[PDB]
Amino acid sequence: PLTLTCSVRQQLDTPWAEEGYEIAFYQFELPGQSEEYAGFMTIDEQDGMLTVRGFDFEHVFDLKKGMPQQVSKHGVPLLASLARFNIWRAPMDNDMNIRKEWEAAGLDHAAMKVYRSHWEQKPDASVEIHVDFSLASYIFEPFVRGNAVWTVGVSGEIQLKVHAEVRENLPFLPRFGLELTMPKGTEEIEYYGYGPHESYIDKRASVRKGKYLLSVDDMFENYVMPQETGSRYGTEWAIASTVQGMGLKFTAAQPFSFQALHYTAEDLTAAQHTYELKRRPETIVTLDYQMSGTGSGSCGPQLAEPYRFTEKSFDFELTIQPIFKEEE
Amino acid sequence: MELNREWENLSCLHIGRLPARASYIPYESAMTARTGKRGRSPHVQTLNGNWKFRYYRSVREVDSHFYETETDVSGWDDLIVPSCWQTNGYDQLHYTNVNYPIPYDPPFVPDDNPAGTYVRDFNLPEAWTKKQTRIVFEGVNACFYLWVNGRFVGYSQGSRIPAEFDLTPFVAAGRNRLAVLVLKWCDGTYLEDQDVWRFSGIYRDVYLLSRDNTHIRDVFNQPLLSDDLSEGKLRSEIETTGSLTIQAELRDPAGKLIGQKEAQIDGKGAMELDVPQPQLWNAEQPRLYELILTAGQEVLRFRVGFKKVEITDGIFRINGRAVKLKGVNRHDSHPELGQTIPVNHMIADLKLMKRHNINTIRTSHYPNDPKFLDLCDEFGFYIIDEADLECHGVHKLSNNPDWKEAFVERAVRMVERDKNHASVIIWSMGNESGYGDNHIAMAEWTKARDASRLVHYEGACLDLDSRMYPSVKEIERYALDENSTKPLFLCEYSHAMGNGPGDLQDYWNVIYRYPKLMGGCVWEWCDHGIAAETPDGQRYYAYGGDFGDQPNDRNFCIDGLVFPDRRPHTGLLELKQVIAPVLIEAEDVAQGRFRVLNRYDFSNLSHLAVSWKLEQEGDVLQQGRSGLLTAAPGETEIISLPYDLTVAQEEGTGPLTLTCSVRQQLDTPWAEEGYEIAFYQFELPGQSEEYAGFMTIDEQDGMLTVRGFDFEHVFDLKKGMPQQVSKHGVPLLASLARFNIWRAPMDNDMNIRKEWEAAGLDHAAMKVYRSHWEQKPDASVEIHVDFSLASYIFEPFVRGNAVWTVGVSGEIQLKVHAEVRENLPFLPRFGLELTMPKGTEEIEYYGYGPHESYIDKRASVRKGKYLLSVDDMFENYVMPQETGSRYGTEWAIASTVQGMGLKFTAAQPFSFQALHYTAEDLTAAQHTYELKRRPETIVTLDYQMSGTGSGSCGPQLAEPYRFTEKSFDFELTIQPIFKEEE
Repeated sequence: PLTLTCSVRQQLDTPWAEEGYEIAFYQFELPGQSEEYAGFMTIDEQDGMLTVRGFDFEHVFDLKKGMPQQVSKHGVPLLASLARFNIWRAPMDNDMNIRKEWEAAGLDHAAMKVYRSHWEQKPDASVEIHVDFSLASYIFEPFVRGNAVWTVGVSGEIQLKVHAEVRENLPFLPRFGLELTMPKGTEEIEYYGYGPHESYIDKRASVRKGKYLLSVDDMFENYVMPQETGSRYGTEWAIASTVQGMGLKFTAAQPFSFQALHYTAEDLTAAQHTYELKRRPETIVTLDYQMSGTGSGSCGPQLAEPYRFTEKSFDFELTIQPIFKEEE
Repeated sequence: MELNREWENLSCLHIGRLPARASYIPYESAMTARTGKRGRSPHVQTLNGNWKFRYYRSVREVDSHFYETETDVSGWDDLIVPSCWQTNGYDQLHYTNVNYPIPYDPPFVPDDNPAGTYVRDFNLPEAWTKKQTRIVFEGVNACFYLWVNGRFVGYSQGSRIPAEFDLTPFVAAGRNRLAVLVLKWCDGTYLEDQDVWRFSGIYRDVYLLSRDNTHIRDVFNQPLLSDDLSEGKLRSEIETTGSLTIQAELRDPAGKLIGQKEAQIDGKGAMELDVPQPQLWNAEQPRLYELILTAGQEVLRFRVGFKKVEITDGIFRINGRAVKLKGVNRHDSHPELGQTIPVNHMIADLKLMKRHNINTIRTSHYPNDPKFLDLCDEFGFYIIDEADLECHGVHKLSNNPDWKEAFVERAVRMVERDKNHASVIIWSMGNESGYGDNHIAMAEWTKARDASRLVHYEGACLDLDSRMYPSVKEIERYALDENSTKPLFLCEYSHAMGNGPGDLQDYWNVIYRYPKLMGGCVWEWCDHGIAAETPDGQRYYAYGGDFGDQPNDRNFCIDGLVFPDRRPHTGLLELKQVIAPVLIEAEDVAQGRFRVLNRYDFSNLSHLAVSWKLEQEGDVLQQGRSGLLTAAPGETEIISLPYDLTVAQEEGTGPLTLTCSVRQQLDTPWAEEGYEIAFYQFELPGQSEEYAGFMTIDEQDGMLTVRGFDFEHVFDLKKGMPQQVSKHGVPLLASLARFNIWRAPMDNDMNIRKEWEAAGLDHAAMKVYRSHWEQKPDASVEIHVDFSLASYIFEPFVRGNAVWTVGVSGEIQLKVHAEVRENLPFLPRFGLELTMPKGTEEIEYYGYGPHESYIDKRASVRKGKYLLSVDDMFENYVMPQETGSRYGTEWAIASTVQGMGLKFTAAQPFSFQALHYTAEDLTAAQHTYELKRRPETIVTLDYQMSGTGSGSCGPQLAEPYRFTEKSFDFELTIQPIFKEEE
């Protein structure tokens, strides 16, 4: 698919702007290995840790929590700690009314309960892991009940297919996504999608589609009251890597929401001023299915119905690939 | 052959290393080959990543069986390859200039020779032991050994050139083992005495190739343009290892088949092919053909450019036209990774060079990574490719005949690697300060091998003549002579050490008007300062001598045109205006007609236009834009601008200023639509006896207090200076004024600073001989002071007399006549220094800006009315020095944010400076974190001020640019002002 961009640019120097300054933009869409590496696949399990080695990778899953713990590629570690599912964001200033229902319902901090875990090996040296899980906090009925299928192939890709239902008497969730933690030194972000700045389901009129390259410190927008920031709606693919280009690549079936920061969501929630934010050495990457928009609910109407995350049965379909970006 | 000291031998340069070839990757199809990503090929396996590493302070204490297959490497460290280990916590950083940092005892290196051991396992498939397997190291500092599965396979030496080995007798299917020993110093260190930081390790890429048993071993492509550049022939000399049926096809830049051929080559043979009407390569239209070779399972992709480089009558020519090369020198240097350079960090440098009118790059003192030249083929740059040889000696290894095979192979391995690149125009035989018998062998081998390119060697069958740092008089002596049969190339001119290059317009004013002058290369692109933390958390850039390293050549490493985080200095903007490819000059400017000269070599001006603007004192009257420009290369166009002098001149009756800016029209890959290339400016010629009764004067203890209608001024009669200046009760001076003749010395003032400090100009005081005040018969106050400037051992420097005058409105006029001593070199400055209180933060001036300018560095500034802050006047260099001065200021106001301050005028335009740092604070500081910001604002009003120059290396400061004048008048006027109502 091809993309045409038409930008309305002026021609003379105004007292406030120069010659080639842009007033508006409009975009338009235009329609237009042979059984050699399956023998290096080895699998073992000790103390619930499923280790899968291949030709040039090594991946360690925790079977009793249903999450990957270590991802390697040519010996390089690519995760710093255990992955999780996340349903909490730092509340915005347009979320002053819905935050009382979120905190009263106990969505402030939830944990994960694994009912059953089971792994196999398909007849092409491919590994499948089936997990039945539930998201719950410590007083109430569980929020999300679902099941996930992790899949490791002969090249080292990690595919996730989670089907989840959510409880019927719950207002609407802030997000639903997979949170990973990549080690120290991951500093470049390169993504194909809408940019070069933040965009949401309802605040997306100023961004345009393209291929952008920036740093993790430039993803962040330092507000006076610290809150949720830096998320890019409708991302097609994204790579988070070091400055030499050793990292991970994320794709999906339909375009997802993408975030990369040096701050976790609880750090942005607990902070009240700009100097209270302590910068972490790691890089927190989040891959959201959907995410509820901003709105203008500080004073006036609430968030609109097509802009909320009011959906109680969904599929996710994420794909993670280790990559050395300079030679792929 | 385990550790027989091959690294001190000179008769063992390698063991088992394959001979040198060109640069290619075997792919599987033409679709994969057009991507450029070599990891997608099934015949290539990378070995970058995480290896097991152990560091030793000496080669003595290395274990003797680390290379064996069943050793435990689990307690070792883990290091990411590629990386230099001086930036990873190992041995301390070290910068050295042209001196060897080892005892000069060839071929011996010290006994404490640091070492590193690398261990990595890998797998290998079943269909890989049926073919040939090679390993390729793109770069390893100094020398290295190699072991595969506990068996010795190779030794190599040579730090900036790849090395390839044969692994077919050594590998097996399944798990394998690789072990490398890397040393810091070998006998090739005597040939690598580059003025750069000294790094070590495996710093470039490492991979494995799987080439079949009969494969294309070497390819040399030759464009064979005719005598009138009208017929093309691609001659592809292919050197195989046996009998190969080879397919070949050629395509234009648009993607259309123009040739196709099959051959049967049995070891060495060519495949000629015809191109009827060729599209030529140059730096501004980089058009590239595509060649695909197919043999067996392998597909090779090459990118071909058709060009011809020659010298005809002492005139350097590319593609028939006479070309002047406008370039910079470049080291591979990253402030956090050393000599490990990623791809985007190269693309950023190339975009920033290309948007500053640069078309040439000289790879300074070693060849770079093979994909930098792949990028330079695409963006468009002329490449002068130097060899890895810098035997600064001092002796004479160049004349020692048992060093000859070391000298020759460093050219053979370079020329064979980079011979199919369409951007390389000149082979250079390295930095030469000595004519020797070993450099001419390199030149003779290179000229016998490749005749399509010119051969450069500095010490001087020569092609071109080269000079490092001439004077501007020397090259115009060379140009007018008749015994000059070769063109002159400025090798490393205009050292940019410190506060920008001086006298840069002077070189190009005589390069442009003369033939026999083919241009040149400015010293450095970047500052080499390495990123360092302090124990307080205010991270800075450090230079040499900050790590306990011996010897220290401290600030000799900075000397660049950009900051280490790739921010431009003011020296790029000077160069950008000087080498701009469009000239505009006057053609009876009263009507509005202008000559536009095209200085491109191959491009017309159809992508440019001129935006013009009439203004008076920074306020715009009329503006417009021309249609388009049309001039062919080398030709002159006449344009006419529709402005009207009848309406404009009858507004305020002042001098008018026209500004014409050459702005482009389409988006380049490096710049947007309205981006500006050049600018040119042109001059156009076009209270009743009520407040004299409030004037009161008194004197107590030598303090002369003068009150008026709405002011109060306190002078100190025993020092001849104003102490307090008030306006509506607001204090405007913080302390006593003085005269100042000292500036913080620049980096181009390394030689004159010893005479300044030896003569005692570092700190002088003031001696008042006689003071006398009056009151004129219009209630005006005059103060006459006879003074002298002197330091504490010698004869006084300046003797003069000053007349201060206070009027009925509150103006302070100064008229000082001064003579200076006859046996004094030349003063840094002469001016009046004031100190204004806390809160003075706005500067607003009418003059040249918006950045710094001097008597010799002023080509990038333009006249206008500027408004900024005192923190933006300052340019934070790595070595703190004099900065922020604006030459040729007409008036200036320094005030608070509400506009309560002082206004400064003069008879003729002065120099103006405003900082939060005094000159002694900038002199005493050595790093950026040592500068403590003062609350006050130091304002300085200079009469003249000596320029920058380029006296760090080369000629000294020119005579019209020095402050050599021994009798002058100053004529300053100071006015208290409330700016919002005046």
